[PDB]
Amino acid sequence: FTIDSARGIFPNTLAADVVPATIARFSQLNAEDQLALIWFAYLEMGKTLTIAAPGAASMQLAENALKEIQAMGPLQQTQAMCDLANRADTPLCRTYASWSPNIKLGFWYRLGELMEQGFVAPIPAGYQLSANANAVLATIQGLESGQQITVLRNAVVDMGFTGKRIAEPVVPPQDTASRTKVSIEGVTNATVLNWMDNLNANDFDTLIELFTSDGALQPPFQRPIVGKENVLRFFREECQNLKLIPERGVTEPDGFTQIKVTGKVQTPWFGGNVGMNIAWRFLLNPEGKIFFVAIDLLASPKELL
Ligand SMILES: CC1=C(/C=C/C(C)=C/C=C/C(C)=C/C=C/C=C(C)/C=C/C=C(C)/C=C/C2=C(C)C(=O)CCC2(C)C)C(C)(C)CCC1
Ligand SMILES: N[C@@H](Cc1c[nH]c[nH+]1)C(=O)O
Ligand SMILES: [Cl-]
Repeated sequence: FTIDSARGIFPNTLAADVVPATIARFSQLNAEDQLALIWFAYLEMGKTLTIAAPGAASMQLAENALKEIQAMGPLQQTQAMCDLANRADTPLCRTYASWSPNIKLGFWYRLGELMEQGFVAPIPAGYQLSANANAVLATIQGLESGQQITVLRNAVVDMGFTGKRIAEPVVPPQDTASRTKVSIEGVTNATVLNWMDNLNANDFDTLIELFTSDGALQPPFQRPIVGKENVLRFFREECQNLKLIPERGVTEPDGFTQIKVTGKVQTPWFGGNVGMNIAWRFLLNPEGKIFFVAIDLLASPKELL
């Protein structure tokens, strides 16, 4: 067993690989087309999906960069936003690259508000997308909401130029007395239940003790994150205030055990308004420690167990 071979457990699991496909197509576009396409997607999605305000700490961390753009003339504002999309080497692009996903998302949330209000240079009136860009937007608009928000997040994360790391403060774990316990049809495995419950409580120090020293976590469409230091950093930087709603699973006992669970996850960016269809694929060692866990965004609800 290696981490890279563990990636192959439960090969029937059909991931929503239209998400990375669509990001690859998006990545080819002209920068002005990239910005305009996301503006159109975001405006249309906002007719039915309510996005949460960025956290106060996040907005403080992004404040100096946002102020710099706000002080620019309109041509320079457009150029700064194009620099980010083009992954140009500029001071702003390097600052942006140092930020956690949530800080990048909050930065663009604020620019979108300012563009709507007309205080930052908007997408030009009457703007027409390129041939390739129109088709990329059509693909996004045909996706389930959970896939759409994953495309937007990955587009945002990929901008800027790459190192110092800036992230939001780590919230205290949920008080013991108020914590929920999940139930999973077919799965009583204590490691899997404790995984779900500790993540739901933001209890990352308890969560990390479930792993082997060489264990890995593979987020959707990302390479495995290997070892307790890197996995705990990922938890603290990117995994706060999720709600995991596992539904059902299957347990296949080497003394190792493979377990697959399907259900839904909510991000604090959308709360109950977007339920992403998710699989968890666990490979546990004989002592019950996590050697490998993958989290997959599923192609459709038809992929739930
Ligand atoms: C750019 C841009 C603009 C603004 C864009 C904005 C503002 C977009 C905002 C998008 C947002 C806010 C998206 C949020 C997505 C969040 C997601 C998709 C979260 C998924 C999390 C998952 C699936 C976690 C699962 C996990 C589980 C379950 C585990 O068990 C272990 C941990 C982990 C793996 C993490 C404007 C309009 C100005 C136009 C110009 C360009
Ligand atoms: N950073 C943690 C590491 C840890 C080990 N187990 C749980 N957490 C600590 O200071 O203790
Ligand atoms: Cl999130």
